[PDB]
Amino acid sequence: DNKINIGLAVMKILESWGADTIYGIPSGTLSSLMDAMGEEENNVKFLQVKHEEVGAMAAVMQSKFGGNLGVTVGSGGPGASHLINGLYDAAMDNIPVVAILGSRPQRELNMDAFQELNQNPMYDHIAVYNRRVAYAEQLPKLVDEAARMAIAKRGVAVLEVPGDFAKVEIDNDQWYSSANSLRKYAPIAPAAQDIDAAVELLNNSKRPVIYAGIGTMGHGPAVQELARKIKAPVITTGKNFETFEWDFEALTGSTYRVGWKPANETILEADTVLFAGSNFPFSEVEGTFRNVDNFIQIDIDPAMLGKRHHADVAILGDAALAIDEILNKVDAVEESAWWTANLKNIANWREYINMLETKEEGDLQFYQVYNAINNHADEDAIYSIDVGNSTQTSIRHLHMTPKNMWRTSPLFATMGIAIPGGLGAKNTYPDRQVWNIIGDGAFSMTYPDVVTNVRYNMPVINVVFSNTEYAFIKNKYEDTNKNLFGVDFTDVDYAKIAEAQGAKGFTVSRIEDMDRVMAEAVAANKAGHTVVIDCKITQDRPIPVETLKLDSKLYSEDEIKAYKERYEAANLVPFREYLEAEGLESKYIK
Amino acid sequence: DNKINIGLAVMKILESWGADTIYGIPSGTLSSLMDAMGEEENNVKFLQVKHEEVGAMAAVMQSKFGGNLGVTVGSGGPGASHLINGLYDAAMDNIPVVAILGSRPQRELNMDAFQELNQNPMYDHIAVYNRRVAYAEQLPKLVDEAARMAIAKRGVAVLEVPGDFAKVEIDNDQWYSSANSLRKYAPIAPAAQDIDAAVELLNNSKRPVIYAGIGTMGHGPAVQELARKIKAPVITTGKNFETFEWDFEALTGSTYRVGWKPANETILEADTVLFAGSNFPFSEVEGTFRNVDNFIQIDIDPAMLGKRHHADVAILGDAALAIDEILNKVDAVEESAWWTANLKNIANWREYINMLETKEEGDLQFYQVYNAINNHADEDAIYSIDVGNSTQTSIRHLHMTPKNMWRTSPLFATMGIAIPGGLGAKNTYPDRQVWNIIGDGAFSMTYPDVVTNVRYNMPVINVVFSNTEYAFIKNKYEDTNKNLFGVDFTDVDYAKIAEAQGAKGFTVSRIEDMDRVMAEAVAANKAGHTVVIDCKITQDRPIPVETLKLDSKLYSEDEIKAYKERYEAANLVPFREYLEAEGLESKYIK
Amino acid sequence: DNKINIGLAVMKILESWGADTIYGIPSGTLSSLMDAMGEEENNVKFLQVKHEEVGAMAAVMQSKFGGNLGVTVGSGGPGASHLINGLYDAAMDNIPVVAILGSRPQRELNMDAFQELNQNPMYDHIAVYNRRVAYAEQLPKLVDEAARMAIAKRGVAVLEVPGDFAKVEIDNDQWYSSANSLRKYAPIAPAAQDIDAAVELLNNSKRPVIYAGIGTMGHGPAVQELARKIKAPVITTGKNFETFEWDFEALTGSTYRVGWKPANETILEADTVLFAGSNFPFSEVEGTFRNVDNFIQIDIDPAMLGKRHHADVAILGDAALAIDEILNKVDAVEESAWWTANLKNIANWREYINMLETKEEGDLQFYQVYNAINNHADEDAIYSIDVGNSTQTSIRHLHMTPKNMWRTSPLFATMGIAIPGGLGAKNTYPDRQVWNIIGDGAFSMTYPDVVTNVRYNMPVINVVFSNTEYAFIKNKYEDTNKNLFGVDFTDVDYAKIAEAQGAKGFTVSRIEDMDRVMAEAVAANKAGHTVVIDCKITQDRPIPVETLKLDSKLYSEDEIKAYKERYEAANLVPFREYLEAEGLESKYIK
Ligand SMILES: Cc1cc2nc3c(=O)[nH]c(=O)nc-3n(C[C@H](O)[C@H](O)[C@H](O)COP(=O)(O)OP(=O)(O)OC[C@H]3O[C@@H](n4cnc5c(N)ncnc54)[C@H](O)[C@@H]3O)c2cc1C
Ligand SMILES: Cc1cc2nc3c(=O)[nH]c(=O)nc-3n(C[C@H](O)[C@H](O)[C@H](O)COP(=O)(O)OP(=O)(O)OC[C@H]3O[C@@H](n4cnc5c(N)ncnc54)[C@H](O)[C@@H]3O)c2cc1C
Ligand SMILES: Cc1cc2nc3c(=O)[nH]c(=O)nc-3n(C[C@H](O)[C@H](O)[C@H](O)COP(=O)(O)OP(=O)(O)OC[C@H]3O[C@@H](n4cnc5c(N)ncnc54)[C@H](O)[C@@H]3O)c2cc1C
Repeated sequence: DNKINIGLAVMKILESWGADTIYGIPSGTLSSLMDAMGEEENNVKFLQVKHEEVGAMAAVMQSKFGGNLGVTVGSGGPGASHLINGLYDAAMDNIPVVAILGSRPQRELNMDAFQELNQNPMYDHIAVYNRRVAYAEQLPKLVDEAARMAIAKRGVAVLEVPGDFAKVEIDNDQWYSSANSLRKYAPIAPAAQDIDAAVELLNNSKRPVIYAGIGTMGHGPAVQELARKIKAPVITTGKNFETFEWDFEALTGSTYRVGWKPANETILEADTVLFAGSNFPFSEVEGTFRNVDNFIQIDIDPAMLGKRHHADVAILGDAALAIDEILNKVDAVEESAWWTANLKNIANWREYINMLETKEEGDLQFYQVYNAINNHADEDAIYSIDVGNSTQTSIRHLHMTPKNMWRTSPLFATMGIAIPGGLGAKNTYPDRQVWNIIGDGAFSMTYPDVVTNVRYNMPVINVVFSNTEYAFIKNKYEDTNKNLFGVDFTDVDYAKIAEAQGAKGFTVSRIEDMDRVMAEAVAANKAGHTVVIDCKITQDRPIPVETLKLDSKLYSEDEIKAYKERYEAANLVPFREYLEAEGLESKYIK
Repeated sequence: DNKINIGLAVMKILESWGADTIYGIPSGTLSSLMDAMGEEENNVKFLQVKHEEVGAMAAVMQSKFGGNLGVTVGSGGPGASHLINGLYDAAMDNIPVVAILGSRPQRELNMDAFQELNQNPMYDHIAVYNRRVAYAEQLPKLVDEAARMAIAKRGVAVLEVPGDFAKVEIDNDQWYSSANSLRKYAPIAPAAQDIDAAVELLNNSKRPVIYAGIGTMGHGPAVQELARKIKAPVITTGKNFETFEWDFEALTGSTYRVGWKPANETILEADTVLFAGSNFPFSEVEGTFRNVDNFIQIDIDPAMLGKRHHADVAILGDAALAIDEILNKVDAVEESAWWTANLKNIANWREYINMLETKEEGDLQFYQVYNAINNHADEDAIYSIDVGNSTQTSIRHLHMTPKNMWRTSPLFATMGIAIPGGLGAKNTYPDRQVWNIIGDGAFSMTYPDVVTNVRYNMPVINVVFSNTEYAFIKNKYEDTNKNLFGVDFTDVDYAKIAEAQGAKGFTVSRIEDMDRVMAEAVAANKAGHTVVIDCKITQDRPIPVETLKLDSKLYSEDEIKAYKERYEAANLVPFREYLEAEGLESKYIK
Repeated sequence: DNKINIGLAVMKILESWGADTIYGIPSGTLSSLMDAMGEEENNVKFLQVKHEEVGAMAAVMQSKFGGNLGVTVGSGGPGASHLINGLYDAAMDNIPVVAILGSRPQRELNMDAFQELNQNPMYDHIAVYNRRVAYAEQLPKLVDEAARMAIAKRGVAVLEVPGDFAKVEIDNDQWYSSANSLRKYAPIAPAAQDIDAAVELLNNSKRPVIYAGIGTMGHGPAVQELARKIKAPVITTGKNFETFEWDFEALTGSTYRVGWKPANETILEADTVLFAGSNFPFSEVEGTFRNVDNFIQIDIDPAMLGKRHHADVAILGDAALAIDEILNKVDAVEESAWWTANLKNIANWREYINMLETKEEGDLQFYQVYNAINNHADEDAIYSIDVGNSTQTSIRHLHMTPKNMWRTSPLFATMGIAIPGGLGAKNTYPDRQVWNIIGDGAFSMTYPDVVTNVRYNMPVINVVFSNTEYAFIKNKYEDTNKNLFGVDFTDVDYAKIAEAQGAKGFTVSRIEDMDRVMAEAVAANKAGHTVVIDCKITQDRPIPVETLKLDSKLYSEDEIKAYKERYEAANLVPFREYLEAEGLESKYIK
């Protein structure tokens, strides 16, 4: 032992917690810390972005993709405030992340000096830890605690660090890392009494349905086995599609807008719901469970029990263990009209989606772009999805399995999350295929950072949907609005921009050219190039499954006619028809 | 009278306050308000940007450039948080602006619904008004008050508006605008007792100096007349250069880094300072006034009196009236060694700058880019300046007069302020030449919005300094840092990007090509095109005037030699030599 | 089913969560809610206090004493802000509590009306839930969630409720309680690998010590058995004395100021520390563990592992199970010089304390007041302790066992916590003896609420130490201050005030009268009277065990002489003497 630079102690602590990547932009108020990076064999690396928000989002998405604890830095003032969208996303998603806000040196604090201000209020509302380092010697301790807190509290830990502190020297025995003491609780078994109560309700239900959220991640096979055992269809959430085999016979999709027709119809006809590992945000406001008779919930967070609906049975514990216990105790069901009707309803929907995906010629639609992705993507591909309409609808098309990872900004829903997501993913899995699926609006908020993928040799495939409008937005106007006004724009050449950035650009606007273009894009990505595919698509909007104008007892002949014509849905059949075909009756229609 | 839509009443109120331009991006949580724009002959227009932060900054810069009250909108959640850098800039600069945060409809509040959250904490720390509208019927009243407050309190007024409120209808007599009652205080005359005290100190001073901040805006001729009357050199601030004729004989420039050599030397040799209309932030931390004997301050804000230094004389009132009263009462001074020495020191500095600006051939440096701007710019050109080193140094080169306007993000110093500044300026003065001077780092945070200038036919000239690094940052490292690490990057083709966006791009890397390129760029701008001049410059750093290694009694022969060699400053002469040449002695050197 | 008043639904929800007591003061902005209390057989009762802070503290202390979830209300504005000290105490102690802030009716919000303001910022920093109800119909849901959150997050849940909402009527099926779904994790078993690592270190230690915090509550017998098995002395925290039998042979007390001499000496001579269920706040700043060689920590909160000191062994899990596993695996130790030395050191300290407690005549000191309490208190008495010096020192005197409960405001340390503590305790255990031990300063901040105990027939015994000064404060001055100034005051007749309030008052100032007075006070309390014993004590300060001036190798003969004389500690013997008597040597002295 002897003496050590404070900045270096900080880097040693970060490395001990596995936080080997710092995202951000170099600046005077952060230079002392960054100067310590490297040296004494430290392996903490710096990934420089073009906009600090991309750095924050990348640090966060890194964890969402199963990577190490991310660290993002923002220079005093504007750099720090630029981290906001990334930090809010992490806070709402409960993702651990350490944010270091640089600051003018201690002597300048409170003097109303240049770019000097109190940054403590900035993130106090969303952070699990938010402190302004009071003196140099305690910086190591606070960085260590920030990492410990970010992880233990599953959130944003923020430290404001005067720029002169990291230069200070201390005795090597005046700092330590608590990373070695990191402990996490292993899956906890559920109460038998609660499992038994659930089993009884499921055994006696005439129309059971499993509604699985990410709490079931890693246990899709078990959930599918249970679905088959008791003949209960499966509904998933917009965040949990990868948990199931895309072609599972009883997968109805998700409910509400970013969902499928089957799930939306199933939930309104269901009797008993097994709500496993979910905190579905549309539950109350969209009346998702308005027709259900019994509600069983499984969750590891007591705060979630009975939150989205009254729970007749509450099971506290790991969804895996709970599903396993339920699967083992429930009675097998050989035949079920409810199940048969649902399987046909799902098949009908798949026929529709397949027809759209496999068109041979004409103006390119996003349906065929997704078709090309399915035909060229690796089986373990990673998908970083932005928040637009054309991108969220990817869950209706991508043929995923648990070998894939699909992540976005699902609750805060910040636009521009795709590119940073790709950075975090590629940083964690350098030899894995990474796709960033982005709408033009979201791309326009972050494309300058495409150069970051180029510069750091982290090749990704950017699929950009261009249609001179914010689809989702403009698409909703036609409903909640009796007008429209402003929502379109010129046609920027994204392929050319990509080339100017050192990336490879492609442009496609026809269905018959899509396969070849995707093939070339993928081959280029395998040659180590970051690619941008500018997909000039139509103004077509994904069919609104939250408002299915198909049942003749819910809508007029004219409405159904127009609905079918607009969405090329002539062959879609209302669920009630399939129910009646199996001898059942709708529980709410008529 | 009769009934009126709430959204329309809001637009009528905004129009009454002169807020005829709303900046932002359309979204579901803002559609009801936007739907009212237009109709019933309302003249409020919407300017759609690519990133909400540019919308916020543009709304703010609009006022900085003397335009109308700006309004910026951000969709619930991410759109709202994206406004942060623009709002913090306005708060610190005390610029009025109205920010409308969209929100999920009332019924969804507190339900933990999609993209639903409490946004009241977001800007509470910096806003002068920050309220969440409680019910539809009071929205008009609160928008009216927000405008009234933004203006009266010179700051950010924030309203969080549930998206269902603007759809509601009310009686026409249930709303009103207080814009008609808008009143502002006219310039207030200073206390004679304080003016007399100032005059006495100035009359008896052997080395007077006028330090003028933007409080003197509009009164540069008077300040120059006073300087000549009592033979007191003039020091200005980084925000106040346009107030003086660039070639005024006694203009020493500004102190500290973004300044000139003369001013930095003058302030350390001065006896009496007339601090007029300034809140210079480096005052205390850089010891700006450490050698002054007496300090006289003029300001209209009592909170500023005696803030930056003990004031021997404090004058509360308009700087114009105060300067006029002082000018009238002070004794004329015919000859002054102090004045003569300063004039020679200034001339010496101007010789140096002129030599750099007029080089004929070689690798392009930012000096020659500014030279070309001076040779082609209109006399009333508007300059929107970003915060980098190469851009802030523009005050050493631009030949401005009060006919020009030069604005930036001077205190919060957010990068990317230039492009939005150009939007706000061009929106206010459509027939006026507007220049956005940007460094590559700042450009990279905002270039996607170049398309906004194109789309709305608001032609501006973007001058981009590219050198694969953050100069300012990397430039300081060589001093405060004994290392460096990460601060460079690849070379993106900004001209090509501009073309892809519908703008005209130019690339220049040689001094001998600069004039022609600038000529073509300007002609293109006069043809209605937004232009981007990608200036590939050297790694040269502007000479550090905060650390002048020229006086042989302050630095070694080797240091001076190296300093002169690195900054091509062989001919720069330390101020002490000019003082001694006039029979004076340094008051602090030796 | 049918229709139900919203206020009543709220009361039904509170009752379902076990929150049957609301503390506060009636007001217009809370009347609609309170009007629902009772009726339809609801059993939620209202306990009216004189100052809202006492209501908040009582609601919080109710849970600290093992009672039901407390609810405290504060009228819009001043009533709400008056809750602050109680809420901050709960936040820092991680105690669940629901705080309802009344508010002017919805129509008045944002109108700058009378006593109308945005109260969301008020507690945002400390709350685990903080929302302003947006409309009447969701009030029930939010009250239900606030209770769920307060409990699950172990903290303060705050709701701002417009006064017109509770009057609204809704369908009975439009509300529900999630109380039925309340689930908590049962004690979790620790990792065998970590237990084994701990056992190895304990087996090989020459000077083991158990440092037990409240995490060990309910397992004192096991901790004592382990201490005896491996011959490891026990150190407790200021919050955990009741966990041990007061006369346990190896109890050394607590470290730092509110502690005993033995513990303070033991920790500095210890080699291996078993830090069980503690988050001792003085750890780092007082260098508590500066001389220890190995540190083993047991805690159920990952955020605490390695927080107060580097942990050589970290055990995540219930302290009970961990202590049981360690006890079972460790090797028994028959003899130990370390143990013998500690037992003698403890005995020496007990001789000193006993001598002070048993004086027969003279001016009353707090020592003899505690002696009288020990001689008249029930074996299961409850102690509500305030934060002054004379009250915190109660841990050196009270002869407690796990049958007792001792609670205070230990971390935030708000003065005046005693009386509200007594209210919460008596409300929970009506047939149990409750003592409020208060210093004059703290009593002076809350004595008007003595009438609350009288009014609600919740008889408690208030023991007040009066000495015309803030002891603790003035006591520290003589050290950290080279002066004093202001810290004393007149002599108010607290007994007379008590009588004026309907309570029974007693006054005592002599040791020979203490027993009889305490006897009469207790008998009066058993007659259903709230009592106030005004104990006029000396200016004597409890001996400073954080600075033991007894060892001749650490302090001068004169210092020791003066120290012994001032604190009547002639017979106290420095621990080093006992160590050397057993053949051991100090590891840090000399
Ligand atoms: C523009 C946009 C549109 C969208 N549209 C839709 C839509 O139409 N439909 C839709 O469904 N989604 C949609 N989403 C996504 C949606 O907003 C939600 O984020 C998502 O549905 C939440 O999914 P979840 O319940 O799986 O997980 P979360 O909300 O993350 O909740 C997961 C739950 O699992 C629990 N849990 C975690 N681990 C375990 C474990 N081991 N055992 C048990 N429980 C555990 C947690 O405590 C938590 O309660 C959209 C998103 C965007 C951005
Ligand atoms: C990267 C960067 C570097 C910079 N470097 C420098 C540098 O080296 N040197 C430098 O000087 N600046 C520099 N600046 C700008 C600097 O930070 C300050 O913003 C600027 O100097 C403040 O100038 P000011 O005093 O004129 O005005 P302000 O700070 O705006 O203060 C103006 C004052 O005038 C008063 N006032 C207003 N109206 C009137 C009136 N009618 N009568 C009287 N008083 C009135 C106000 O109350 C106020 O006190 C830099 C900025 C950036 C972004
Ligand atoms: C004026 C004043 C003076 C004071 N002076 C002193 C003093 O000199 N000395 C002193 O010691 N105190 C003193 N105190 C009290 C002191 O401030 C602390 O509040 C107290 O010491 C904290 O005690 P603790 O560690 O037992 O519990 P806490 O700080 O409450 O921490 C308890 C820990 O136990 C863990 N835990 C909980 N349940 C379990 C479980 N089942 N299994 C495992 N772990 C669990 C928790 O996660 C937590 O980390 C004073 C207080 C006041 C007001």
